[PDB]
Amino acid sequence: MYGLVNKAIQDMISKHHGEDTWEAIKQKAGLEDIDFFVGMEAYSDDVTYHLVGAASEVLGKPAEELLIAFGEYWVTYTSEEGYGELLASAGDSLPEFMENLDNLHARVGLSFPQLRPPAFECQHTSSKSMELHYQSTRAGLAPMVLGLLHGLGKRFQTKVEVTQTAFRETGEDHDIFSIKYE
Amino acid sequence: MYGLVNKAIQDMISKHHGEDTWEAIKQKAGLEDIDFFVGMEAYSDDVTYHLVGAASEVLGKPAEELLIAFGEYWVTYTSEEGYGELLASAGDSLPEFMENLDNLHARVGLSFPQLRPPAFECQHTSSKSMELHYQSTRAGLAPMVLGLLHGLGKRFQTKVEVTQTAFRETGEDHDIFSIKYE
Ligand code: HEM
Ligand code: HEM
Repeated sequence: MYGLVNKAIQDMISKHHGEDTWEAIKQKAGLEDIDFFVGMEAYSDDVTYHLVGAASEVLGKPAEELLIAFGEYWVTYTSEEGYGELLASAGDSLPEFMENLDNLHARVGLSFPQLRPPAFECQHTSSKSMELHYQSTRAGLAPMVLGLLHGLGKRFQTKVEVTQTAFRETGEDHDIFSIKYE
Repeated sequence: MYGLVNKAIQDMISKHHGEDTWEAIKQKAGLEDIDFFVGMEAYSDDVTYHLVGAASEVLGKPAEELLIAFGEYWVTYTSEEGYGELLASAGDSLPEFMENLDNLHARVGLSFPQLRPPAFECQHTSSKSMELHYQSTRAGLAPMVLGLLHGLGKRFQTKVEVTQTAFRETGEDHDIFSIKYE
């Protein structure tokens, strides 16, 4: 993935758990010789997976838990590190934002040519609920999607309840989320 | 399962969709010949499963979402229908409630002698997170647990973020959930 993602991981853990802890994760992940991640360069997905693993072993939290936290963190990070205008343009409510999400990533992909973005489709089942379908080239990011949804809930001062109802990991076609909102 | 569970399914579907909707579901489950469920009497699990599957078909929604909504409904149902004191005694917080859940189900077991309760163990990864291990004699109730946890979220005015990280339905030992909370 693009170094932006790894910068953001680094950023979250350094603020929440300090630099000594990050140094350890950096060491344990096998990236002692990398001074900094370059935001607009594309790294192997391995680098992100080894960071999450090393972070899980250092922090003693399951990877999937850190994915939830990093999903939420990513909504604040992107607003503050040069994509706040783009975020705001994607909508004024949780449901409008999710409808616009493929569009946002298309806009991102102009400037990030090696982007493998996620594919999102919304089924609106009421004015307070929807089914969100998530398709990806990558596995195991469903917990991150859950965190992102809660961050968008906080962003739009909106109560939100998310439950994953279909699991690629369990042999369904693709990840599906049932979402309820104010 | 004990009749209380099927009473609550009936009570949920009746309250949100009307008795004709329920009467349709009742019929297609093969349970035309049951006037009412006896709460403190044990039934075959078959009954609940047919009720879920019939209710899925009649309402036009996946069985998972019905288990999720029912899981939430149960926390409200138990408070009203004779187990509010017991609910209250089991805790002042979400993480405390889950630690007391096996003891709650043992207390229930005094009065319901053929209870096959769930087993829940908490591994607290921080003051705001846990790994919840759910063990059961039955398959397929994982979605209901998400619902239950959302009900407990509302009971205690607590924001809850849940992904399931391991699946009893596959070669893994039992269902695990990663949870973050206020
Ligand atoms: C300004 C806002 C955003 C920017 C600039 C952005 C950019 C990106 C970038 C660069 C990646 C890495 C893809 C790669 O390296 O191939 C990515 C991945 C992802 N983004 Fe965003 N994103 C934004 C907002 C969102 C939001 C709000 C969500 C909410 C669900 C979202 C969901 C994802 C997901 C799920 C992935 C993982 C890709 C996959 O499944 O394969 N993004 N995004
Ligand atoms: C407060 C009062 C409660 C009562 C009286 C109660 C009682 C019961 C009863 C009677 C059953 C059916 C088991 C059988 O028929 O063999 C059951 C099952 C179950 N209860 Fe509760 N319960 C309560 C609260 C909770 C809560 C708060 C949760 C939250 C997670 C929970 C989780 C479950 C689960 C998962 C099952 C399914 C059993 C299985 O996995 O095999 N219960 N409970």
